[PDB]
Amino acid sequence: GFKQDIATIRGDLRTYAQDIFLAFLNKYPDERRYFKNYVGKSDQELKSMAKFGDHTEKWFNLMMEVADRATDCVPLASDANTLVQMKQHSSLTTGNFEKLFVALVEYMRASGQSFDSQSWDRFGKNLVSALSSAGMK
Amino acid sequence: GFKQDIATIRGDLRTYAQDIFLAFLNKYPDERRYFKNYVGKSDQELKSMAKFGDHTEKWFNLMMEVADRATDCVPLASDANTLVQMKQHSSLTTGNFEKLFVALVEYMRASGQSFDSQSWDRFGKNLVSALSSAGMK
Ligand code: HEM
Ligand code: HEM
Repeated sequence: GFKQDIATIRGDLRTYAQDIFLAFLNKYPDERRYFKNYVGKSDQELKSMAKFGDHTEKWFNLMMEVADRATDCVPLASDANTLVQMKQHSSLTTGNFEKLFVALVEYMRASGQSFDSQSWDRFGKNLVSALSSAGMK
Repeated sequence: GFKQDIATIRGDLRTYAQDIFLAFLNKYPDERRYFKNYVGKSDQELKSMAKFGDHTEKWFNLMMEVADRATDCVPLASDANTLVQMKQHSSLTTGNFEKLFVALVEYMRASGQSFDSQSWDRFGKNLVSALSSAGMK
C-alpha cells in the first residue's frame, strides 16, 4: 500500500526521483521553463548535470516526508503551506502539481514495482486541494 | 459513500441522532451517568423531554459539520479542538468517543439504510487520534 510505497521509494530514492522527474518533463516538456539549463538535453545528459540528481532528490525527500506525515493520504496543512510559500515555488499554480501527479501515477502503473497507484492519485488530489486551501492559485 | 451518509443522516437528523444516541447508551449503559437527567427514564419519556431531542440533535449536527469538513475521513484539528475544549466535555476521555463510534458503526451495519460503515469507523479512529493530539486524556 501507500505507506509501504514510501519505504520502497526511500530505499532507492535518487533512482526513483530522477526517473519520475524525467517522466514528468518528457510528458510535459514546456514545464522545463520553470527550471534552468534543462532544455536541449536528453535524459542521460540531464542525469550527468551537476545539480539534476541532487535537486530532484531533495524534491522527492520532502515529497516522501509529506506523504509519510499524511493520514489516509491527506497531507498536513502545514506541509501544504510550506510548499506554497517556498520562494522556489513562487511561479507555480496547482496545475503544475496536477501534471506532476498525472506523470507520477502513470509511471507507477507502468512500473514492474506493485505500487498502489490509486493511493498516489488520491494523495496528489488531496495535496492539490491542500495547496488551494493554503492559497496557491 | 460517506458524503451520501451525511445527507442521509441530515435528512432526518432528529430521528437518527436519537436512534444512534440510544444505541450508544444501550451498548454501553454506564455512559448514561454523564447525562444525569436521563437516568431512570424510558425511551418514550426521554423523547418527551425538550432537551433530549434538542441536545442530541445539536450534538449530531456538529458531528455532521465535522464529518463534512473532513478530507477522506480525516477531521480538522480545529474541529477536534472544539470538542476537547467544550465545558460539557471536560470530564470525558477518548474512550468515551471510541465507545460512541463502536455503537454508531454497529447501528449502521444493523440498519436496513445503506451506510459506508467502514468509513465511519475510520472517521471515528481519526477523530480519536485528533482528540488525543488536542489534549483529551
Ligand atoms: C509535492 C511536490 C513538490 C515538492 C515536495 C517540492 C519540493 C522542493 C524542494 C525541497 C526544493 C528545493 C530543491 C533544492 O534547491 O535543492 C524545490 C525546488 C524547486 N521546485 Fe519543487 N517541489 C514540488 C513540486 C514542484 C513542481 C510541480 C514544480 C514545477 C512544475 C516545482 C518547481 C521547483 C523549482 C523550479 C525549484 C527550484 C529550482 C530547482 O531546484 O531546480 N516543484 N522543490
Ligand atoms: C463527535 C462526537 C460528539 C459531538 C460532535 C458532540 C457535540 C456536542 C454538542 C454540540 C453539545 C451541545 C448540546 C447543547 O447543549 O445543545 C454537546 C453536549 C454534551 N455532550 Fe457531546 N459531543 C460528542 C460526543 C460526546 C460523548 C462521546 C459524550 C459522553 C459519552 C458526550 C457528552 C456530552 C454531554 C454530557 C453534554 C451536555 C449534556 C447534554 O447536552 O445532554 N459528548 N456535545
